[PDB]
Amino acid sequence: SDSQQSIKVLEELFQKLSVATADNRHEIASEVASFLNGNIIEHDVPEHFFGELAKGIKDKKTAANAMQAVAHIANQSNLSPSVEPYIVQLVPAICTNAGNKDKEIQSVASETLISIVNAVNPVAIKALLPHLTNAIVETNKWQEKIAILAAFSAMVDAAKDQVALRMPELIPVLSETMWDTKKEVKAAATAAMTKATETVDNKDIERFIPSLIQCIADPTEVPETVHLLGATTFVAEVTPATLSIMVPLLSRGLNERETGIKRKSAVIIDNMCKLVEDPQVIAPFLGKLLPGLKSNFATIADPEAREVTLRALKTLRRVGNVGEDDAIPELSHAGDVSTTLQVVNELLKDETVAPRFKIVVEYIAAIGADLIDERIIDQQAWFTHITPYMTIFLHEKKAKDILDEFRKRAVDNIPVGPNFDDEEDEGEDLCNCEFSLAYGAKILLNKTQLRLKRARRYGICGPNGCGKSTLMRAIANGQVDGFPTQEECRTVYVEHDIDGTHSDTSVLDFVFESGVGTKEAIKDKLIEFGFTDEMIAMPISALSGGWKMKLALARAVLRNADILLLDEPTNHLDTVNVAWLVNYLNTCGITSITISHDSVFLDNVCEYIINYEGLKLRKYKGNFTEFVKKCPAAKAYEELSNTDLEFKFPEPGYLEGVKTKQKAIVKVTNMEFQYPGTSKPQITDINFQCSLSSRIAVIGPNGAGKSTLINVLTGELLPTSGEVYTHENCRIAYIKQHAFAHIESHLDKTPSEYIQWRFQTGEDRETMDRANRQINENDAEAMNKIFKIEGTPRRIAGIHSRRKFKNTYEYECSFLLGENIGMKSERWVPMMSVDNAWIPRGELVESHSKMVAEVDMKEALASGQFRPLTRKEIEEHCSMLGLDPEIVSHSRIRGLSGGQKVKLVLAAGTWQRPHLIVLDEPTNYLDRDSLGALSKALKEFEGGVIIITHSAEFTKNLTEEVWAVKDGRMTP
Amino acid sequence: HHHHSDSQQSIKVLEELFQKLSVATADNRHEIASEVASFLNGNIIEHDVPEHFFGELAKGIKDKKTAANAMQAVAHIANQSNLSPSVEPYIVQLVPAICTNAGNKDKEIQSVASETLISIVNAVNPVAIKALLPHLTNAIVETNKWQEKIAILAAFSAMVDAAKDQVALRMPELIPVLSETMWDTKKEVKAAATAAMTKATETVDNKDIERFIPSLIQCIADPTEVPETVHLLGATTFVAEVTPATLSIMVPLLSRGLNERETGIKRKSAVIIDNMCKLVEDPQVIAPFLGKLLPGLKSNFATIADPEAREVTLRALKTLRRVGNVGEDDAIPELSHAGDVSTTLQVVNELLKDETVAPRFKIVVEYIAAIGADLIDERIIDQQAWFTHITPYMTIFLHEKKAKDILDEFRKRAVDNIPVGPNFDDEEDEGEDLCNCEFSLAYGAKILLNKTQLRLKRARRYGICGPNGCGKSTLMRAIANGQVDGFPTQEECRTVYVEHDIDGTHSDTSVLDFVFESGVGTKEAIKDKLIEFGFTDEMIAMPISALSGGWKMKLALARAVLRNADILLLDEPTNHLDTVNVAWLVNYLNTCGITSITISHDSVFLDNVCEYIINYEGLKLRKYKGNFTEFVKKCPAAKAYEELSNTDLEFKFPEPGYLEGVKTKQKAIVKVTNMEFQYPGTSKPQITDINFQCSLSSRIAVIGPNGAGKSTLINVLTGELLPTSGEVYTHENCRIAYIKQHAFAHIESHLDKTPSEYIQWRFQTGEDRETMDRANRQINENDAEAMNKIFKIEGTPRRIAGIHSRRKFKNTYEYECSFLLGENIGMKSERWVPMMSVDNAWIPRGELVESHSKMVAEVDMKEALASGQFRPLTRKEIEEHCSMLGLDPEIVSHSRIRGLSGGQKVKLVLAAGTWQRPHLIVLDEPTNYLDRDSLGALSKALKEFEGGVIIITHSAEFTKNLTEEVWAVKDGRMTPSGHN
Ligand SMILES: Nc1ncnc2c1ncn2[C@@H]1O[C@H](COP(=O)(O)OP(=O)(O)O)[C@@H](O)[C@H]1O
Ligand SMILES: Nc1ncnc2c1ncn2[C@@H]1O[C@H](COP(=O)(O)OP(=O)(O)O)[C@@H](O)[C@H]1O
Repeated sequence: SDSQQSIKVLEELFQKLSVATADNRHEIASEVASFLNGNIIEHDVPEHFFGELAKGIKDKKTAANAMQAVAHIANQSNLSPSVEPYIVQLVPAICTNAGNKDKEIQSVASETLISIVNAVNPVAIKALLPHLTNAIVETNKWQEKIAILAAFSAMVDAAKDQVALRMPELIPVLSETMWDTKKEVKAAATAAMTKATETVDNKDIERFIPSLIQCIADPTEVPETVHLLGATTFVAEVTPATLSIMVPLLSRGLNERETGIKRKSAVIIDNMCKLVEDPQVIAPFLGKLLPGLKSNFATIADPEAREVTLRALKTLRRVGNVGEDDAIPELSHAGDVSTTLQVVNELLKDETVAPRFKIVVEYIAAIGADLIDERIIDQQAWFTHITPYMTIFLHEKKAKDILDEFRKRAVDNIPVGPNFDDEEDEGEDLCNCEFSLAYGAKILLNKTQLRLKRARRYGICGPNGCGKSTLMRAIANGQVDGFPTQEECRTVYVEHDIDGTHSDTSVLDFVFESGVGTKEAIKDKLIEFGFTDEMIAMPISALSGGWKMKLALARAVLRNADILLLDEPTNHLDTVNVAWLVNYLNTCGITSITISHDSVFLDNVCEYIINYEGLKLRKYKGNFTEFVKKCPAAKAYEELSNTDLEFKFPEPGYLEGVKTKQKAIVKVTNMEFQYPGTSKPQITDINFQCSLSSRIAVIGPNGAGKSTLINVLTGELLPTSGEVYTHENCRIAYIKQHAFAHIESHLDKTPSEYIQWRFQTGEDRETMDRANRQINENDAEAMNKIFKIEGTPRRIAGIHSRRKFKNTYEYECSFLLGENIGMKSERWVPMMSVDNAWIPRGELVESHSKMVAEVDMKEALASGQFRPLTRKEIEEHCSMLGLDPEIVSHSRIRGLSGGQKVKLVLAAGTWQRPHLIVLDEPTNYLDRDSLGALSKALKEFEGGVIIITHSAEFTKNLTEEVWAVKDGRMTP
Repeated sequence: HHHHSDSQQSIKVLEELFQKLSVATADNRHEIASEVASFLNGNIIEHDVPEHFFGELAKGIKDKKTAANAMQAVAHIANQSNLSPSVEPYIVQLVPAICTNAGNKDKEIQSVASETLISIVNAVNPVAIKALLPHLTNAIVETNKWQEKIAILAAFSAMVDAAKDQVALRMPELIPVLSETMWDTKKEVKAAATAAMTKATETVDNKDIERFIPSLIQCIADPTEVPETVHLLGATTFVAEVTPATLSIMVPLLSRGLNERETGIKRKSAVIIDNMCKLVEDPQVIAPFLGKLLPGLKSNFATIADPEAREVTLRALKTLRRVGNVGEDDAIPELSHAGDVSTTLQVVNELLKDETVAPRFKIVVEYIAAIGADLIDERIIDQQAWFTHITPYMTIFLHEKKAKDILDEFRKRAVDNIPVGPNFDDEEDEGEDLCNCEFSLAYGAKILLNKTQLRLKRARRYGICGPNGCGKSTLMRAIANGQVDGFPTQEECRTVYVEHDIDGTHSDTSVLDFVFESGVGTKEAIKDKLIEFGFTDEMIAMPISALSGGWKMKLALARAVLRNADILLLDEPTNHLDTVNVAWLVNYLNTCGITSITISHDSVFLDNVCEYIINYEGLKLRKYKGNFTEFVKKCPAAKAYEELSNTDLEFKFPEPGYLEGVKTKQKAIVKVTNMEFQYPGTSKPQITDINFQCSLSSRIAVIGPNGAGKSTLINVLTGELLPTSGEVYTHENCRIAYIKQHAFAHIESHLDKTPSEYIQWRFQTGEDRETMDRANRQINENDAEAMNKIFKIEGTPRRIAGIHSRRKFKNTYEYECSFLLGENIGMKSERWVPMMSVDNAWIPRGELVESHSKMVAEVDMKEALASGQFRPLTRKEIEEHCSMLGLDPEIVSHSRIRGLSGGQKVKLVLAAGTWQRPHLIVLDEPTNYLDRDSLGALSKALKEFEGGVIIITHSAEFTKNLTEEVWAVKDGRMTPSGHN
């Protein structure tokens, strides 16, 4: 009913929109946008509305209006998941409009495509990309190609990790476009190409990227570029993105004319492909290299070029895991949309999914498929991204039971990759053993192998109690079958030496007694290690944790060690000393084997990881983080990374005048909201109060009145009438699932930089200005927006102060008055203080976000409410939410679990220590596990709480007050 | 003069070596080229040049029969680590002829020429670019042979890597040349030109336009893409300062954009021009480009009807006039010619007017003029910097004293031509103004500042700088107490002089009550902030007398927040703060969102915090955009702020590493007996019957005029030349450091690196690349099919499969190699079969380095680790080592070498050279490139060096009371004299 009311409101607004002019177009699009993205319909979609919107887009007369509405609907912080799939479905029609002969329609279309690319869940890339690639390949309108190429570029910044995996399919498309006959298209294709390459993220070839781009544009530079690439010694993994940029150059290298080049190409091919850890990766590229190699291993005289070629060929076959007769293995279809769709259709066979929800099912499949390519398999991650789409037509419990099953089956398709290859790696082995290990009749390792390379740094991992320390002890004592003797390979178990030196003994005589050389030779090295004469002569009993470690490593050098064995080396060590230890290990030139619960340490030191898997040792090239990507079961160990527990929200900020948690800090009276254009208000005669003790639950089915009440409460919509009292400095944290899904656009940052990103302007960009298109950042000219004040045209000269205006802010603005408008003597003259005026935040942010921010910054400081974004403060804050300091300041979000991302997002949401936390349907995307932790945190929250939900089970023992909207009204 | 015997012997040796050279075949070519190179680059001639030799070389390069041989000699002579300034200008003088050969029909001659140009580019003093570049630009523009163009283009590319800073300043001249070349009909030339262009853009020192570089280059190739390309850059937010490199790439595009038909393109062009150019800080930077922007903008303003496009066009025109300092009637400001070679050339010729400079030295004067012109362009003005670069060329035809006296006058006169340069502008930057004052400052009747101005922006960070004692602290105190005329009252602009507050709190008062007694809010409110800040409940309740230095600083800032401070004032805030607390302060100041003014002797702290530098100049305050490092670029005099006392110039060399079996400083660690060296092809050995010893107490002076014998003796002593006969004993682990002027000048190729990175670069392979293998080309990095070098051992052709160990051999090293035996060499069945250990053989280092450097470095590395002599390149040790040589730790790991003064660069190079803690230091003519101040410090450091010292000098003055042992070569013989 209140839901059926929504359908009507959408009709009135759409009726006004179709009539809209270039003058009022943005005003109504905004209304449609703010209303459509809220909780307005109960388990269904405004089918008729989307139908009219679709139709309107295809008609000249309304193309601009309909599309401009989409751009507003598809803003960066408020696109509702209940709407998202229906917006993406319009991209095709919109691409066509990007090729229209009419300038206005063509421009709005181009604009709308960028808006959509920046608004969708980045993980849903597989539902959007095909529309853009299909379009640019099949169109003959050059302006359309340029608009789609621009949308490709915007996507690189919006979903970098997701795009990276699509590179092998995207690069050839951009390459082909670079050869378009239209010069403008050539120019645009080259630019998008340069943009797309930002996803390679490979230090080894980075500096040659512009040289590869040029080659795509002109083959004649291939020899020149091959000659230019020969020396690149690869270190970092060779990803799909690396190949889509390398192979085409090489392929043309092989089929070159001169023997030298053919040879060079092979070297590069060889050198690069051996670094391909997964066969599925090189699979789609094999066909562009193998033939060129076979043709060469049988057409070039010189026995040098041949040997090279063969080596490459052999590498390709090994790495490619090719089969007999040069047959490329059958690619896995775990990440194919076609596959995940079959799984979801199958799981929905006994559910009657109406026609209008089919598009959603496809979206779900698309998201599921992408999560598989990104190897995101934990339960919370899936609930975070797909559940919200499913409740569009299914009930939460059914959706969740079905979802959990969908992920289990989708995950099982993930192919089991092979193991490292003991043969190839570089260098004289320090040891190469086949052995078993038993500790007190207990088998720790059976018929396993251990090969260590000189100057290489290794880390040993495994489930707690698997025998990590015992193996190390074994290596230290030479109790591994086949291990070299101490004379052949000197091992030093750092800090684990036992002796009988008196606590009186001097540091000098302590080392001397070890029979490691003369006292002169000892002082020499100790000094070189940072020791002073005073320390060398002092009693060992006085050395600190840092100096004992340094002392031990100094002894290692004098002992001429070949392998340094360390066990929890960062224990009792402060940050400067850990940093010192990291630097020393990376530069001492000696092999080291480490066991540490500090993943950050392991990442900074290890080049390889030796993991316990059953009673076998399995090698993995890379640090701990790389290790985890290749071995999921590692995320369940006892490393600093895997540590996850429950959380607590911060204490709200101090408020003067509030002595009792029952005093109202927010009180609204006779409040009413009515969209301009609607027949009657969505909510009226509203009255309510909030306090630090509030425990309110906004219950009921989605509808016009319930959502609008929410939108006025959270600051999105400005009440059309009524009084709003807000205690100075009162802050509200609005928690939506949008932030939880969209954090996937920031996997490249540390939790800390993410929090800095969200509060860049001083306010939460995720929730502030949800009613505005905030895509305006490159608007040098959009700053010339004209404001109409007292009947005169004006431009903003400055913004000086701020003050509360109901449920938002107003800003004092100084102006420039427009004179002789339209004439050759037009000018904008600065006005006097007297003519300054207060202008609502909503009318300023789109064109002057920077000035608004500078002003918000001042007011925050002037009122003592500003919290600095220091690493220390962020770490402290994140600790309360269950995140570890080292991981927050040094680890990339990419390595966090769904649950950890939940903590990070809650931390980011509560960073300003709000007095009122408003949660928007938290059970819609959080599993029982996360719901539990959140429940406790909300019970203990020292500030007010307002939970919007349908789940009564979640509200019991948590809330006590109830808000329910009936016929545009309600009573607390 | 007086005829110099050993010196005349050198002329004779070169003649014999040239005779052998002109006869060499592609087989033995490299062997004698190497001989000519190692000899020519030594101290062989006393104040003159082997004139006839250079004439023969030039005549040989122009002759088909001998072009290959002669150019290959030039190639070996121009190696990356041993090209002598005595020869350098005569080598560059041969470039035009070498270019012509790069376009020769003959396959061999053309190839050798191409290779030689690269060698020369990589061998010259980067600072002498203006002497080499013109040869290359002129050659590529007048030649019609396409292979010659490809070779020169390759040379420009190598230039970018060998002298990046110097090339960046040359971009406005280079880019147009590369662009024309891209329009060459020949398809291989267009590709090569485009590649060179792509390489040149690397001189753009920022990322503002990275994603558009390939588009801009493509645009130059196809100007019809200008309109669309202009549409693409519209979205560029220029942040970094606009330099000559950025302008050279942007202006041609914008200039065409302005002349385009569509009003939309004329408008977009203006917008980009406006945004980019208001980031120009020196009008001389944009002056040569104004003529390509002003007329178009003027024409567009008169032609366009649309008011928006008109306003945009007019706005860009006003920015151009402001930033370009354009005068009346839109006159482009007079171009300073301070950096023109013709300007510095006129200066030196005038200073040399009473000196008779022979025709054969004309090329050197011109070379000296080029170098000076570049020092000025790079704003390198200190005395030591000029002595490092120029003195060595001057002593080719002048005595050291006369050279140094003229050189110092040359520098002063040249530097004096550097233009004034208007102050810097804050207005268009981002901030509301906290203040804007016109004032004077007097302290006890002493004038600190006279009629100057001070404008501070809200939320902006400033650093105050100026010579010691100029008044920085008084100004700050003045600001805090509102004693600067027109400064806002406390109510309008609250300032907090961090940690300089005075009150009467008991040492008993708790932290909470301390803050509370200041009347800054209730106790509840205060507790809320302190906790938010990081204070625990325990600390909030404890006595203030209990806080550490770090928490007092943190408390002080917290109190500033409770007082709602608009401006924070900090005076030497890093004092009494460990690195963790200093890092915390930096972070806080950068994120507190409040304006801050800092005074600090730690330029590194200023670089991490400041956005602007307010500098005391005379009795005026001058503002500069950027942090300290950027400040020093616009104000080079600022590199002498911690100079005032003679003590900051001193340094000490490290203690040589421990050696077993050496219990006295007289114990010989190096002993040579019956030693002789004779170049193959000469009529008689250069030195013979040589005997000598070196110990940790050696204090030797290798005296005498330059010559064949003296130079060869040194070349054997330092390891470059393997003795032809005689015995050499070297104590195990004995290390020698050879300090040559070459390293001091060539560091200008690493201005981008921090001192720490520079040192890591020099010892990347565990050995010093500046002095090791000076007799080898060693420029083989992309040596992949040259590792397929065939070694003839025991009459059988072999390839190296691996190198396994090292052992001492005379004055160098031998390496145990395993081989691949060649079978059916030539046939289709040819193969390289690995041999057994029994066939391994010891091969001298000199024969392996050019083709197997990586493998050799891996062996040297293992021997260093096994002998326990290895020194890890950790930040801590590198800092500890550089501090001994008088360099600050913070500067060594965080500051770019570009910001160091000439005297500081000297400490750094000395630091690099003695990094491995040698037992002997051999200095090659130190007085030739060091000024009085550096010499004094060096003399003291040598006197205290706990290892041996060997000084190759002509100065009896510098050795008096330093050395007592004497080595003087006479007729190929030398017997040590003096005492120890
Ligand atoms: N149109 C919609 N699109 C997406 N989710 C919706 C929609 N309508 C309701 N939901 C979600 O339905 C969830 C509750 O489902 P459930 O309790 O099973 O059904 P009901 O609320 O009718 O008892 C809530 O989390 C709510 O967010
Ligand atoms: N041919 C040369 N080229 C460059 N420098 C030279 C040459 N010959 C000598 N010098 C330099 O001359 C410098 C000063 O010598 P000086 O003392 O003036 O003359 P002399 O040593 O003959 O008494 C020495 O540092 C020496 O390195």
